[PDB]
Amino acid sequence: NYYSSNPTFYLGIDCIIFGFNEGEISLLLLKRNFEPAMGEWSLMGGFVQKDESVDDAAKRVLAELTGLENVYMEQVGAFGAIDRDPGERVVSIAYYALININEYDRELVQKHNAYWVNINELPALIFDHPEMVDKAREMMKQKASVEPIGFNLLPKLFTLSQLQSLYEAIYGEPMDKRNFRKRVAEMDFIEKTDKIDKLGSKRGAALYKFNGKAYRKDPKFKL
Amino acid sequence: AMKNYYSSNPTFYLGIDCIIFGFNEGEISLLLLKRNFEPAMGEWSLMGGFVQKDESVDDAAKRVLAELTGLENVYMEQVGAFGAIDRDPGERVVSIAYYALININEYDRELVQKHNAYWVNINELPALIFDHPEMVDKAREMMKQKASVEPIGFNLLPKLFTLSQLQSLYEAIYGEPMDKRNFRKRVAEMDFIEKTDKIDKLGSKRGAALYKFNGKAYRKDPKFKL
DNA sequence: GCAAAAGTGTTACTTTTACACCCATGC
DNA sequence: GCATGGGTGTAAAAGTAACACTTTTGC
Repeated sequence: NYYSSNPTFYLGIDCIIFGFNEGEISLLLLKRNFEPAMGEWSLMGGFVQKDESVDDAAKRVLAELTGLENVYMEQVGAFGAIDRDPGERVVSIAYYALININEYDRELVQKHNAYWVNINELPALIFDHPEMVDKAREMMKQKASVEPIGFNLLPKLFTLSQLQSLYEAIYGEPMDKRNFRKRVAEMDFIEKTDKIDKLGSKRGAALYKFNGKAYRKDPKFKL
Repeated sequence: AMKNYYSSNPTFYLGIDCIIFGFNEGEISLLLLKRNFEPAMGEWSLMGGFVQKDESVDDAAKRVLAELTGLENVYMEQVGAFGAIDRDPGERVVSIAYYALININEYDRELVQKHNAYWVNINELPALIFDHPEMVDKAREMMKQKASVEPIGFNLLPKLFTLSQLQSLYEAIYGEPMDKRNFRKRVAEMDFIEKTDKIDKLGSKRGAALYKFNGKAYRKDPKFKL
C-alpha cells in the first residue's frame, strides 16, 4: 500500500494504421458509429485491460479491427493532456502499424465502419488524433529510411517500380529511377525472384522479395 | 458517451521516470537515487513519481525533475510508455519515461541530498531496479540520435565553453574519438555557435577562446550536424 | 626547455546526383 | 505500329575522412 496515495487513470490506445495502394499511402480510419463523437472521423482505439500489457492491448485493438496479428507496430507515445478527451481523463498511448492493404478482413472493417483514406486528403479527426498522426508520420518516415519497414506495406513479391512508388510516397517526392534501382542493386537482401508480373506492365517486370534472413546477416539499409 | 463507456474499463497507476543526463570532465553521467524507501529500498534507480489528477503527463515529468534538482524550464523528451504487466512487482504501474539534459554544475545540492541521489558515470552504472535499464538504454539511443541533428548538447554545457569541451561532449555522446580539425570545421559553419572575446585559463596552458550558443541565431535557420 | 592543450589547410576518397535512350510486349 | 512501363551507365559535383606541425605559457 505504498502507491496507495496516488490516483489511477484510464489508459487508452490509438492506432495509426498505414497502408499503401496505387502509389499512395492511406490510413485506415473510423467514421465513428458510436458515442462519444459519433459521426466524426477518428483513429481505431481501445483501453488497456488488467490482463494485458500496453503493447498487447495495441495488438488486440489492431486485430479487432483488421483481423491481422503479428503486425509491425511501433509506439508513437503517451498523450496525457488533461482535457484531451472532453468526456473523462484518458491518457492514451499511440502506436503505428504498417499493414498490407490486401490482407485485412473486410467483415471486421465494415463492422467498425472504417475506411481507407489517402493520407494527404485526411478529414479532421477528433481529440488529439491529428497531433498523433503527425508524430506518427514523422517517425515512420524517419525509420523507413534507415530500416526496411517499408516491405510490410507491400505484398511478398513486388516490382522495383512498386517499391520506388512506395518510397516516393513515404517521402513525398519523386526520385530518379536509375539511382534508386542502383541502391537496390547492392542491397542483397532485396532479392530478384525468377517470377514476373504481367498485369502491371506490357513488358512485365521481375518480382523481388525481401529476405529477412539475409538482412540480419548484414543490416545495412539506405533509400 | 456514457459513464459506462469509460467505467467498464480498468484504471492504472501512471508512473514517471527520469533519465537525467549531466556532463563533467569529459564524461556523461546520470543522476540516480540510492533508494531511501521501498520498494527496492537500498537499490539504485531513476528518479520517479506518479501522475496526479490535476496535471498533464508532461507537467508531471517537469514536476518530478524539479522536486529533485530545483530546476524548471529543462530540456525534456518523452522516451516511451513502459507497460509490461509485471514490470513493477508490487503493483501494476504503467510508467512513462522522459529524459532530461542539464548543467551538472547548476542544480540544487540540498534537494539532491534529500532524495539521496548521486551522479554516476554512464559507463559504470549500477544495476537499476525493474525495467530502468531498458529505459536507460532507449533514452541513450534517442538522445544520441537527437543530438546529431539538433543542438540539444548545449544544455549539458555551461553558457561559455571551449571547442575542446564541445568536442569532448560529442566524443562522449557518440562514444568515439573524432578529428579535431574536421570537428572545428563543422563548428565554423555554425554561425549560431559564436566566439566570444572571453578566454579560459582554468583549462589549459595557452588558453582557449570561449564560445556561446545563440538560440535566436539558430532558430533563424536551424541547420545542425556534427 | 618542455609538457600540455590550442589552433590551423590540403588532398584523396566516397557518395550523391544529374541525365536519355532502347527494349519487350499487348493492344 | 504505337503506346506503356522496364530496364540500363557514366560523368561531374559535393561531401567526408585522413592527415602534422606550430603556438602559447606555466611549471
